[PDB]
Formats: sequence, C-alpha cells, structure tokens
Amino acid sequence: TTEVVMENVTAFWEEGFGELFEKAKQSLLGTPVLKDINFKIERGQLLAVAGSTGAGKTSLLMMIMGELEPSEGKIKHSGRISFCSQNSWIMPGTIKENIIGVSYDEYRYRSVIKACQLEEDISKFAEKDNIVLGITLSGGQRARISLARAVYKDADLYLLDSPFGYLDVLTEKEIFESCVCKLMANKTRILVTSKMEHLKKADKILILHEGSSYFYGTFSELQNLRPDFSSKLMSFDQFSAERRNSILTETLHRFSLE
Ligand SMILES: Nc1ncnc2c1ncn2[C@@H]1O[C@H](COP(=O)(O)OP(=O)(O)OP(=O)(O)O)[C@@H](O)[C@H]1O
Ligand SMILES: [Mg+2]
Repeated sequence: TTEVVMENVTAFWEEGFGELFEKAKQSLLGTPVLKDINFKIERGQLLAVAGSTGAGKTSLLMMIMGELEPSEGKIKHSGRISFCSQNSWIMPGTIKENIIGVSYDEYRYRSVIKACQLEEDISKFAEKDNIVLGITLSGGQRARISLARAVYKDADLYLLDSPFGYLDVLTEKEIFESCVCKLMANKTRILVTSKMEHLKKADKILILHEGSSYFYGTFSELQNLRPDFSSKLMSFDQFSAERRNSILTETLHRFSLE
C-alpha cells in the first residue's frame, strides 16, 4: 500500500506559459486549478473526492501522476499507480486482454469480472470474453471494462476518476460495494465520486469547489461543518451519477464559502 500526502498545494495549468514569456525576454499570479490543498491517507485507506464541475478533481489526480507540478506546497507518494481515466478506452483485442497486463492470475481475473458485473455481459457473446473489439460496446460496458483493467493491475495506489459516470444507480451501488469496498478493501485508493453514500464509507473526504478545499475530514465532520450543504443533499443519491454532477455543482454554488 502507499501513503499519500499533499501539504499546502497550489498549482496553475498556465505556469509554463509564464515561464516561456519570461525566457523569451531574458511565481505566476492567476486562477489556480488547485489552491491550498491538504490531505493525508494511510496505506489501505479510501479518500473520496467530490466537487463541482471544473473544480480540479481530475487535475488533482494529474498532479499525483507527475503531470502537473505544484507552484507551492509538497506532494508525497511512492510506488506503482493504476489510473482509471474519466473517459473509458478500449484497445484492439479481446475483452480479456483489455483487462489483463503481462501476467495472468485466473482467480484474480474471475473476481474482477464478477465484481465489475461483466459476467452477464460476457455470457451473451458467442465467443464470451474472447470476443474481439467488429461489434461495439455501450458506454456502460466500456467503463466497466476500463475499471476492471485498473483494478486488476497490481498497484500501490488506485486513482479512480468517476468510474460510475455512465452507470445506473443500482449497478453503481453493487460495483461500489463489491469492487471498491470488498475486492479492494486493503488497497490505497482515491475515488472521484458524486454519491453521498460513498463519502460515508470513505476514511477521508475532500470536496473541491473552484480549486479550493470546500471541505476536508470525515463524514461526521462534514455534517456539522457544512450543515446546510449536508442537509440539502442528505433525494440526491437516487439520481444517476450523471445527474448528481449538475445537482452537486448547483449545491456548491448555493452554499459556497464567503
Ligand atoms: N490533463 C489536463 N491537462 C491540462 N489541463 C487540464 C487537464 N485536465 C483538466 N484540465 C483543465 O483543468 C481545469 C480544472 O478542471 P478539472 O478537469 O480538473 O475539473 P474536474 O473537477 O475534474 O471537473 P469534471 O467534474 O468536470 O470532471 C479545467 O480548465 C480543465 O480544462
Ligand atoms: Mg467528475
């Protein structure tokens, strides 16, 4: 498992532009994508990250993967990362080879396809998981294949960027319980999600809004620290993940800080 820490992190996607402008002539001010971000999770813990559209959630994951350097603060992490990107993707080849890396573990594979609900899908194909991607998959199928790929990989830190985005409420719930909570029980993970139930199960919660930490702490803390926000969303969780994003974004603007 990895430990993960951000201490006072501020970052600007535009920083490079400023550096080139100064180079051509021989710290940047602007709109930070992330501002004064703090969190720590221990080995094996889950951090749920939520927030409004454009808040920096994906950008936060990108900093952990070394794609964006902090202009201020420190990030500490080590080890192997598995990343489930916000848009799904599929490489030419079988369903099974979309899921598995260099090595194959029969049992691990079966338990991944089971927890991501891919069994019923696969059983409707003449060639099962050996069907070649010819035929095209739904957005829901693709996203579940992409999550199985990320979770199958043996890693130290799993970064799951809205993997329930295109799923219904029921499928989202079973997969969250079987995969994220059971199958990955002992793994360090960061899940971008809009479900209040998910934040209730997390070890830590980070809510972002306009780049800033709207909230960091536990679920109990959230209910008292942001009591009107909490009250308005706690029936939000019966809406689709797709739909909960617009509502959550409205709700953060509604109870935005000072
Ligand atoms: N990989 C990237 N490289 C550079 N800029 C990025 C990258 N990903 C997102 N951005 C930009 O960073 C800013 C913050 O948005 P980001 O995508 O981090 O928000 P988000 O909270 O993930 O939103 P959504 O909820 O809409 O997925 C946006 O202007 C976006 O265009
Ligand atoms: Mg999102």
